[PDB]
Amino acid sequence: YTNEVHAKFDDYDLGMEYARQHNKPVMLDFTGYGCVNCRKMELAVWTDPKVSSIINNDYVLITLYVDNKTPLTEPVKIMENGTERTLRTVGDKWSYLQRVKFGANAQPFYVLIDNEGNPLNKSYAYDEDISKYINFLQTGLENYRKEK
Amino acid sequence: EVHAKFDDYDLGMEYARQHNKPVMLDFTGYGCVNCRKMELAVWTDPKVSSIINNDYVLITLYVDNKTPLTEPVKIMENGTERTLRTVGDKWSYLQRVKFGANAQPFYVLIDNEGNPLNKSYAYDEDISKYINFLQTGLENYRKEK
Repeated sequence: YTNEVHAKFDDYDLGMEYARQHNKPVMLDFTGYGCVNCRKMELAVWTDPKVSSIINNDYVLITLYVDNKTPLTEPVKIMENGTERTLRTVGDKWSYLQRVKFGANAQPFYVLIDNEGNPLNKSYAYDEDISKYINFLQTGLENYRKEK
Repeated sequence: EVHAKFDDYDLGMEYARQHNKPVMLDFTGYGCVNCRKMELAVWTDPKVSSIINNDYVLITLYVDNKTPLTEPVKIMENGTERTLRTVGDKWSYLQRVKFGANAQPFYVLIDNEGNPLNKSYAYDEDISKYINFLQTGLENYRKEK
């Protein structure tokens, strides 16, 4: 018996498909290998037994590392206000999509979504308040359940 | 002639949403002879290539792509455990569970929410039928609108 959050997927498409088959909501965790505040969140909040259970049991966690160096199969040239940028790594890919889809470039950044990508709560960033985080998770969960 | 826009599903889908276009998924392979035959017999047609290049966002999903995933993924399927390790294993698997198909070439036309805009299309070298497939998908897209 050792209650700690287990990161399910790093891959968005496969995580979304698993969640869909298992009728679970998804938590997107935009994070970084060297992200100080992500790690502070992990140690101060994720280690709480109630938070850990909810994330492990009720959500499909997808950890999106914005500093992941894994090469993209081929590079992708994008236009972002207002010049060319070449996306080369998985990390570049996720930094870019966080900005264009959620209007944020910060980590930690948590987004609760349903199986069609609709947000289930407002986003949560860095805040070590355990009960506020629990409210954030339970609210998303109930908004998900109210879809069915 | 037909210029392949994206290999990456998520970035291709976001570009298509930003540009208000439907998406064509092309399940294919580097070593896929029937994919090459289909490209040579049908994509070389001026009207086909014009529709693909101007009206769709093409996403080429190579099922034999060896690029490693960030970390392997264990999957349960029908109903046995398998470990996916490369981008190609990912797209092979997703082709099966999402579209009920395991062969290439396989084409799916989808809207920006991922809803299919037509029956999918497999290997058939009929230019007219392929034009009809594309135009129908395009007509269906423009109707949600």
